[PDB]
Amino acid sequence: KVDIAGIYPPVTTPFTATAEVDYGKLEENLHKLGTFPFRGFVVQGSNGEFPFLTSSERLEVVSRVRQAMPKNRLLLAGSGCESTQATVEMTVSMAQVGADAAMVVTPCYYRGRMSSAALIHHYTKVADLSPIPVVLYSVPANTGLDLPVDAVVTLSQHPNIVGMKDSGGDVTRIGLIVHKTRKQDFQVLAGSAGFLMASYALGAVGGVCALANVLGAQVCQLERLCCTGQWEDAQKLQHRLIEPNAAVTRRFGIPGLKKIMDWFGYYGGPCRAPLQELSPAEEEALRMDFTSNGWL
Amino acid sequence: KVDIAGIYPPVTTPFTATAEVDYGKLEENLHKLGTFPFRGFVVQGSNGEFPFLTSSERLEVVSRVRQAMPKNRLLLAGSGCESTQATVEMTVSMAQVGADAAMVVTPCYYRGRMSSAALIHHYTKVADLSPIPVVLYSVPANTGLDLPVDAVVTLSQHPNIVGMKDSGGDVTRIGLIVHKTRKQDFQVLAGSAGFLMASYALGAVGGVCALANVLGAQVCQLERLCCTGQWEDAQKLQHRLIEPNAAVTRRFGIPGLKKIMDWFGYYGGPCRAPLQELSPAEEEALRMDFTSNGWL
Amino acid sequence: KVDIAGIYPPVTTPFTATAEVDYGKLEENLHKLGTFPFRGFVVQGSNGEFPFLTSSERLEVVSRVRQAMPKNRLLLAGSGCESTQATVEMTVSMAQVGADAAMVVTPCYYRGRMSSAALIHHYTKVADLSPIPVVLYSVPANTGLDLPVDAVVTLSQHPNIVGMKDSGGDVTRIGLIVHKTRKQDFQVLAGSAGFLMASYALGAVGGVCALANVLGAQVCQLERLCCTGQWEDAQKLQHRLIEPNAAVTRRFGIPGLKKIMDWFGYYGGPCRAPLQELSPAEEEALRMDFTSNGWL
Amino acid sequence: KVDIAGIYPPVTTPFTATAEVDYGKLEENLHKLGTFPFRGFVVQGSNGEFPFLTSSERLEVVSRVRQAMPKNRLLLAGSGCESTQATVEMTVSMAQVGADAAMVVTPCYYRGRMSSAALIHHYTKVADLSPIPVVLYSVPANTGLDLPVDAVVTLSQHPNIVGMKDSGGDVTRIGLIVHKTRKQDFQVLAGSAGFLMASYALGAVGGVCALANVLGAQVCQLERLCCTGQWEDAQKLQHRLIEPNAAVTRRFGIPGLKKIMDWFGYYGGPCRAPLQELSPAEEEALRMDFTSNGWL
Ligand SMILES: [K+]
Ligand SMILES: [K+]
Ligand SMILES: [K+]
Ligand SMILES: [K+]
Repeated sequence: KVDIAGIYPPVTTPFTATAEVDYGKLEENLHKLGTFPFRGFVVQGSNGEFPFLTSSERLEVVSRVRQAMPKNRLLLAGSGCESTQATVEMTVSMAQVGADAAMVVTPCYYRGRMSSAALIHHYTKVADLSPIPVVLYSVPANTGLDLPVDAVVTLSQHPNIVGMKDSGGDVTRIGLIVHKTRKQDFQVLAGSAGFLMASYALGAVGGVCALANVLGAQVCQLERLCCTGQWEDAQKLQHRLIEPNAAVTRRFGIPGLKKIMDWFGYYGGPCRAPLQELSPAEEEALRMDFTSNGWL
Repeated sequence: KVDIAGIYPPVTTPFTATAEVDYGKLEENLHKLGTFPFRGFVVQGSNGEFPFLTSSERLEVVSRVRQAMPKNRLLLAGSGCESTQATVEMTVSMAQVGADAAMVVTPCYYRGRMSSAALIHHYTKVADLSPIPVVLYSVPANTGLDLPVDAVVTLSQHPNIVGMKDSGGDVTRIGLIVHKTRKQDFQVLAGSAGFLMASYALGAVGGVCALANVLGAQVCQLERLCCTGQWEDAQKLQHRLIEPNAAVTRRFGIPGLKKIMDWFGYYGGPCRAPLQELSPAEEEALRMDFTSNGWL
Repeated sequence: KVDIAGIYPPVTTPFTATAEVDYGKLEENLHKLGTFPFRGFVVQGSNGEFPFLTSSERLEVVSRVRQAMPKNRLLLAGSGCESTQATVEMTVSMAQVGADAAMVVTPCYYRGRMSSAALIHHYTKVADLSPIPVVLYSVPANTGLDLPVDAVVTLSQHPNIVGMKDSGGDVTRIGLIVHKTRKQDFQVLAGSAGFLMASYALGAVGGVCALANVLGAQVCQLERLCCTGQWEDAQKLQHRLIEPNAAVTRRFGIPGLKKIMDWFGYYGGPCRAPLQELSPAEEEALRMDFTSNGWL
Repeated sequence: KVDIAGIYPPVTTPFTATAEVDYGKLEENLHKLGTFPFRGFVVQGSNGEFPFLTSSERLEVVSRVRQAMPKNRLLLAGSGCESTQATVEMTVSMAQVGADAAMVVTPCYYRGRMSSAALIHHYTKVADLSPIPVVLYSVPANTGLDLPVDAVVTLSQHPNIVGMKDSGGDVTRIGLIVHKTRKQDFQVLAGSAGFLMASYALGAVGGVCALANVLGAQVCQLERLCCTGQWEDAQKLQHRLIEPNAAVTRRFGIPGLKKIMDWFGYYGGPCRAPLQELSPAEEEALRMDFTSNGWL
C-alpha cells in the first residue's frame, strides 16, 4: 500500500462572508502550499472544521482538493464519524472522489464506552470495508481520549491499516507504539510540529502539522534535518517552532491559525460559528509568539 | 412559554438486527412509558444515540415520537449540532414535526475554543432563530466541558431560553445557577436520577433521567416526595437509586441501559456500532447494582 | 464513642510578623468563635496550615486550643501524616494533650499506590493504635485523591472509626457512603459550607466548614434549618453562602479566609510561606463575593 | 557552581523487618551502584520515600550516603518541604552533612494557591539562603502540579539555581524550558528513563532515573549513545527501556522498583506503610515488562 511518510499540512476550510465554503480561496491557498515538499495534504482533518460541514460539503471539499493537487501528492482525507456505518460510507465516498487514504478520528461522544475492544471493532470494520488504506487518528485535545496502545498494536496487524497520526504529544507513548508495531507495516506521524523532532528520534516518519499551513518550509526543513542526522541544527529549529506551534494549536486553535494565515498572505478568513474571532489580547499574544521566535 | 418542570426519560433508539431504527419497538416502548406521570419525553438526547443517526433518521424519530405521544405531554427534542447554523436548521426542522422545545447540547469538538462568549453567541443565535423554546444542555461526561455559569446566567435572560438540563452532578454549581437566574424565567432540570433529590433541594424543578426508562414509577415517586416535603422518605428512595443509576450512566452507559430494559420487559436491544454489548462480567455487575438495591 | 454530629470551624493558625505561631491571637479568635453553637473545633486541619508547622508546633497548638475550649466542646485534631507509623505517633501525642478525636487525612504523595487496600491498612492500623476515635478525611482539592467508597465502607466497620469528613462536594458519592454504612456507627460530615444543605438532605449529620470562621452564626442557622425540616428557608440561606464559600476555599483558599477574617474583626493575619497575600484584584473579587451576597 | 549533567539513580531507603532504616543494606546497595558511570546519587528524592522518614532520618541518610560515596561523585539531596522556612533549614542541614546540591520539590498540598509567584518566592528564598546550589524539581505524578514554565525561566536567572529535574515527560515543555533558559547557567535533567533520549535530543543534559537502580549500565549506555550522536542505536535501546521504566514508575512505583531490585540481587526489601507489597498479579505484570524486553 502507499507510503505515508513525510509532512502534511491539515488544510483549513476557507469560508465566505456568508459562511459558505470559499472554493476559490481554497484552490488559491492549495496552489501556494503546493510549493513546499509536503508528502501531500490532510483534508477535512480537525483543522479543516469538518464537524461544521455538511456531509456533502465534506465530500466536495475532498473532490475539489483532489483536482487542485498533483497526482503524485497524497490526499489523506478525514472520513471519521461517530458511528461505524457512517464512517464506512464517508470513507467509501471519499475514496470515490480520489482520496488516497482515510484518516479516521476515534469516535468519542460516548467516551466512557469507547473501550479498546470497541475501537478495535470500529477500525477493523472500516478497514475491512474501505477501498483505500486507513490511518488511525488519536487527538485527545478534541476527543478527550487516547486510542489505547493495545488497540493500536492489534490494529497495526490489519493489512489495510497502514499507520497513525498521534496528536497527544507523549513521546514515551509514541516510542512505545513504534516499538510494539515494529513487525508490522505501520507508519507513525506526529500530529503537531511542537514534538516533531522528538517523534522522529523515537521512530515516527513524519508529521501532520497545522503549523505547516504558515511555516511550511521550516517544518519541511525540520524533517530534512532529522532525516539526515543533523540533530543539533534540528534542535535549534525545533526550539523556535514550539511557541508558534502552541499558538495555532493549544492556545488559539483554528482562529489563531487562520489569523496567522491572513498575516502571512494566505486566505485565513473566518471560522464557522460557534468558533469566534480572537480578542485583541489574543491577537497580540499570537503575534508575540511568532515575532519573539523570529518568524514575523 | 411552556413549563418544563417534571420528570422525563431520555428515550432510547431501538435498532433492528440489521441496525435500522425499529419504529415498531420504539412505539411499543413509548406506549409502555406513557403510563408514568412524566412531563414528557426527551427524544434524541444522549441516551437516544443521536450522534449515530443520520439527519433524516433524527428528524423522523422526533416525528414518530410526536405521533405516539399525547398532545399534552412535552416533546423535548435534541437538536444540538457542532455548528451553529446546523443547530438552527435541525431545531427548525424538529419544531416543524412537532417538538415542543429544543434541548441543545454544547458544541464540544473544539473544546479549547468553546469559551463562555462562544457558547453565549451559539445559544443566542439558536434561541433567536428557533420557533420553539430552547433548553440548554450541559453533559461533561460526553462533552468534556461544563457550560460555564457566567454563560448560563447571561443566556437565562433570553426570552426564548427557558431552562437547562445539567448532567454534571455538582449541586454546588446547580444551586448557584438556580440562585443567579432567580430573576429570570429559567427552570433547571437534573440530568440524572443519582442527584435528583439534592437538585430539588437546591431549587431544580425536575429531571431528565436515563434511569426513568426502567424505574419510571420510582423516579416519579422521588419527585413526589421532594415536592411534598417528604424528605426523610425521599432520602431512603434516593439512596436506593444511586447504584442502579450509576450502572446505566457512568458505569455501563447505553449498553447497560438497554440490557436492563431487556430484563424489565421493554425492548432494549442493540446499540449502533461502535457501541458494543456488555461483557459477561459487566452484565453481572449491572445485575448486582439492581438486585442489591431491591429492584430486580 | 463520641457523637461527632454538628458544625465545626477548622480553625486557622495565626502567625506573627516573624512567622511564629501567635498563641495570643489564637486564643482571642477561639474565645470569639466560642460564642456560636458549634459542636467543637477542628484543629490542625487543612485550614490550620498543618503542613507548615513543625511536629512540636502542631502538638502545642492542639494543647493550647484544648485549654481555651470548654470541656464539653469536641476537639477534633488533625493528626494525619504521610507514613502510617508517624500518623500513629502524632495521633497518640494529640490524644495525650486532650484531643477528643483524630481527623486523619489520606496519605497522598504516592497517589498512584494509595489503593483501597493500602488506605484500608493505613486507617485500620491508626484506629487499632489510637486511644481516641478516628475520623476519616478525604479532601481531593489538596490531595488529588478521593478515599474510595469501598475503603470507606470497610473502615466504617471498625469500632474505633466513627465517621468521616468529605470535602469533595459530590453528593451522589456522599449519599452512597451514608447508604452503604447505614448499619454501622459512622457519621458523615460535609467538608465545606457550599454543599452543606444537600449533605444533610442525603444523610450527613454536620459540617467542618472553613466558612464558619467568619459566618459561624449563618452556618449554624443553616444546620438548624436543615435539622428542623425548614428546607425552603435552608435553600435561600444555602444559596447565599455558595459564592462566599467558594471565595475562601476553591478560589482564594486560606489567604482569602484570613483576609475575610481581618475584615470581620478577627485576627486573620499572614499565612506561612509559600502561601502569599492576595493580589489587589483577588482582594476585590473576594470582597465582591461577600458584598453581593449581603454579608459585607 | 557544580556541573550537574549526567545520570543519577534516585536511591531507595532500605528498611528492616521492623521498618527501621537499614543502613547496612543502604551501604551495600550504594557500593554496588558505584560501579556505574553515574554523575552521582540523588538521595531522599521521591524514590527514597522521604515523606515517610523523620527529619533526623532524612538527614542521617544523606550523611551516611556521603560517607559511602567517592568525593568526586555528586550528592544531590532532596531537601524540599511544604513550608519555605522548613525547606531552608533542611537544605542548610543537608549541606552541613555533605550534600553537593539541593533538589527541591515543589510544595503542593495547597496546590490551588501554588501560583507562579508563590513558587518563584519559595525557590528564590531557598536559593538565597542555601550554602549549596539549588536544583528545581517538578514531579506532577506525585504533586499534581507542574512548576510553571514562566516560574522556571525567572528562577533560572538566580546565581544559586543551577538546573531542574522534570519528571512530567512532556518533551514540548522540556524543549521550551531549555530554549527559554538558554542564556542562563541552567541544566535540565529528565526525571525518568522513559523519555531520556527525547530529552537529550531537546537539550536536556542528563537524567535522574529510578530505573538506573536496576539497569544502571543500560541507562548510562543510553546517555553515551545520545552524547555521541548514535541516535539509531539510542532509539533501539530507548524502546526497550520504556515498559520496564513504566513498571517501576507509573505502574507499580517504589514497591515495583524494590521488587525488581530484589530479583536483580540488590536489597529492595519492604517499603514503609502505607506503601504495600505488590499483589501476585502485579508481580507477574512487573516480571513480564522486564522479560518481554530482554532484561530478565
Ligand atoms: K498494517
Ligand atoms: K428566559
Ligand atoms: K464504626
Ligand atoms: K542560574
